[PDB]
Amino acid sequence: PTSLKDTVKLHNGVEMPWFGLGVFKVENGNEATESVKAAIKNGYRSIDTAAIYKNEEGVGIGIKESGVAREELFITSKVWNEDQGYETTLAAFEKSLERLQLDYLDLYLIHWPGKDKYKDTWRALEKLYKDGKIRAIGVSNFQVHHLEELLKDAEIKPMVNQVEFHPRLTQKELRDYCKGQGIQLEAWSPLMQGQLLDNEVLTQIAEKHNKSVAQVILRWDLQHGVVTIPKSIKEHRIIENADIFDFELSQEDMDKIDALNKDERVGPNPDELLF
Amino acid sequence: PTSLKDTVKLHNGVEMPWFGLGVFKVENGNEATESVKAAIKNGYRSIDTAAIYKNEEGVGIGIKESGVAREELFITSKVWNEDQGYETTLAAFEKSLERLQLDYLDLYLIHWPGKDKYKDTWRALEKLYKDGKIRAIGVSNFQVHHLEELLKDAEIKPMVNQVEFHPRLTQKELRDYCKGQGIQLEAWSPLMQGQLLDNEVLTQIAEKHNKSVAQVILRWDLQHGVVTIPKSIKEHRIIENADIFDFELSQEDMDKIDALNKDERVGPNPDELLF
Ligand SMILES: NC(=O)C1=CN([C@@H]2O[C@H](COP(=O)(O)OP(=O)(O)OC[C@H]3O[C@@H](n4cnc5c(N)ncnc54)[C@H](OP(=O)(O)O)[C@@H]3O)[C@@H](O)[C@H]2O)C=CC1
Ligand SMILES: NC(=O)C1=CN([C@@H]2O[C@H](COP(=O)(O)OP(=O)(O)OC[C@H]3O[C@@H](n4cnc5c(N)ncnc54)[C@H](OP(=O)(O)O)[C@@H]3O)[C@@H](O)[C@H]2O)C=CC1
Repeated sequence: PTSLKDTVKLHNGVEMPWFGLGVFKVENGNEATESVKAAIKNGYRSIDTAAIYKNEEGVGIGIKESGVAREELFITSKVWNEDQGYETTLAAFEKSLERLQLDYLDLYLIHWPGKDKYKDTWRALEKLYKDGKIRAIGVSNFQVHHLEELLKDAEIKPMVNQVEFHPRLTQKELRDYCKGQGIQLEAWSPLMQGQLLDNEVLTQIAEKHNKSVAQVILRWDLQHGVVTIPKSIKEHRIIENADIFDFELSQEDMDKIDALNKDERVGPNPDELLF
Repeated sequence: PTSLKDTVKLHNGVEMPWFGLGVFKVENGNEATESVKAAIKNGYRSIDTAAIYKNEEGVGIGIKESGVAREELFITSKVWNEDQGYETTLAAFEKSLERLQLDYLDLYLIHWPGKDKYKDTWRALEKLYKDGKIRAIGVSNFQVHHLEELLKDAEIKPMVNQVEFHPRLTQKELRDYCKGQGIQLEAWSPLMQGQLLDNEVLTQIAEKHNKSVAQVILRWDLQHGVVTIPKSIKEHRIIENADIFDFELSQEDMDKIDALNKDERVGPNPDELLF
């Protein structure tokens, strides 16, 4: 990828922008509205939200007050754990549309696997897909197991798997499984919620390039072929974060970053989050 | 208790109405606002919401629109999982106050224990309690061990433990432990989210008494000395639900209902939901 507009093709030929804005822990109304606006105005073409983020309304208002045609925009949201099941997901989806002021979503993800209800929730996604309400359907926080089990009974293969991904948790096993299945990986907490931006191995590599630690990580994502969705509520970081198409990491750098892995999570394990 | 006004004394001498409005899955603004003031217009003096419900603004609005004195109302909210940690709990609590339009909460709860972050989530509750911004502090979906564990380092013991409780799930053990610890049990999902309203055994007992199953269940919560907070978005259900003070269940009835128990949940198990 050479710019912000750049796209990855999903197994159904839907072009998902390689880069995005996540809006988790961002507050409803103006914070979310302004962040969405600032990102779009600076060229982001991809927003990632969730029902549980509480901010679909402010995101939906950013989109509109943004000034870019809806169809040039790729909007994602997720069904929450509590609405899992066939009928309750259908209904959960429509509430997301209505808060978002959208007629369709570009991606809709199951938030978490959990225990029992995700196969029926998938059936619900598939139907919305067929009804033409969602352009792409996918999954979030799924292990190779869940995916194996999903696939027994799926009519549509998931297009995206959005998992926590960063130097500290590099997802080697799931990456190989997912690329072999034409399921695109997407990185959540790509910045490890900020916890890596003092990392000395990363700061030496940022130094060399004249870049921030956040940029390096973000470029590392791109060179591994993982869609990314960093979050910020500060406009200069939103710009700082997209400013990565003017340098590359060498194989040398890439492996060093990879040598940071502790298989280490700052958010829930999908195998421990059971409802 | 003999009326809607009736209260239980928590171990710090705070008086919590036995009966409340639960507001889970009720929509922000008009729906919330209207639910609340229909309840208050009919004598309810306790409302239970949470940060993660995201009707806290419509609740606060309905509180003020009802016209009743702050001091006569009992408002409960909860710190969500995503925001546990000492600093984030203080912050998350100021957010609940702000959008509730309250100066203090009557009760603030740890929503779920999870895995790691509850003990110092608690330190944050305690601090706010000493700053006199919360009249009572407590906990939700804690098991005997979470509580043993909390108590090893607490300066203040939980005054309320809010857990899922209904004939399918009669929380026998946990009730003995809280009773002995001076920790007030409170029932969430009291009607099992509507699942039992059609139960055969509760039906013959309702019929005999000239009440609905929902009332029978509700009277059963009280005769067990559990605070209860049924949810309805329908003003007639709200009124019905509180109309439980003019009849009583015998020892036969109580034991019959009790015998329903299947250790059966409609919501997550606290021991499984591991964030
Ligand atoms: N599918 C799922 O279950 C999950 C999905 N996600 C998705 O992933 C997205 C991003 O992950 P997220 O958890 O938000 O965290 P990130 O890893 O992207 O990091 C965000 C934190 O780092 C800071 N930060 C961002 N940019 C910079 C910068 N360049 N320099 C210094 N600090 C910076 C931010 O502060 P500040 O805002 O002040 O700038 C913020 O506090 C979420 O918004 C969400 O959409 C996240 C968790 C789970
Ligand atoms: N701490 C925690 O994790 C949790 C806390 N809670 C709290 O407890 C409260 C209880 O709500 P919840 O537990 O979800 O639901 P309940 O067990 O109170 O029952 C809610 C369901 O019963 C329905 N209902 C159907 N018929 C009747 C009737 N005949 N009379 C009265 N109600 C009827 C309501 O429909 P309708 O509204 O359309 O009338 C709704 O679908 C919550 O609202 C929340 O405050 C809930 C869950 C977890």
